Amino acid sequence: ATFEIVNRCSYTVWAAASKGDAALDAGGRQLNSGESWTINVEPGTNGGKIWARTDCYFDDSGSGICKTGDCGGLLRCKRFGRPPTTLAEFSLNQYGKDYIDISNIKGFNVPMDFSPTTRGCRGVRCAADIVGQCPAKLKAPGGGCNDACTVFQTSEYCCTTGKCGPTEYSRFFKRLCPDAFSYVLDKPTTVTCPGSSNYRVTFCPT
Repeated sequence: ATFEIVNRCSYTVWAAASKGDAALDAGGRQLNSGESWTINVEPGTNGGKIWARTDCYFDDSGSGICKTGDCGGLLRCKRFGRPPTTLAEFSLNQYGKDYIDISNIKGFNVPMDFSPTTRGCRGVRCAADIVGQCPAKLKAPGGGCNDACTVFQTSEYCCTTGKCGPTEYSRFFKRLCPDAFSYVLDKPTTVTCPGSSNYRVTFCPT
């Protein structure tokens, strides 16, 4: 499947794509304002994520630091990024279907649209100003709005026992972005697309 990743933000982002134990494609790249990066993702990929990282510094070996979404100090991510990170999540070719969603379970850093570029399903978006509205205790100094699990490390926020409910903090994410997952057991906002669809992830879509 092909994913086009577009930075419509006014600032540079460093896109990342990983399935947790491996890069997808090159695994990350700098995207200046307006730049588009097309990647290929192996059919059958399960548990892929795309995200943006902000305020990164990398040397010539691709080693450095980002203020949001840092994946162990690498330009080319192999692992998932440190919250807060708005996440585009997908599982491809799962019994003939693709499943996509946007999640705020690991917080929010950059607004995002995640849309098929082929026919037969609709996209999802979280484009509200979550950072500006972020509750004080969730605000990350680096930029971004952390989820409550990351900040407080309770069973309730992290849904560790597999039983948990919505919280004041999850409801904030949900009020601003109803189409994104706000906590682990949120009612699914997963969209089902045809197997082998193609997609575009747009940072700062509006």
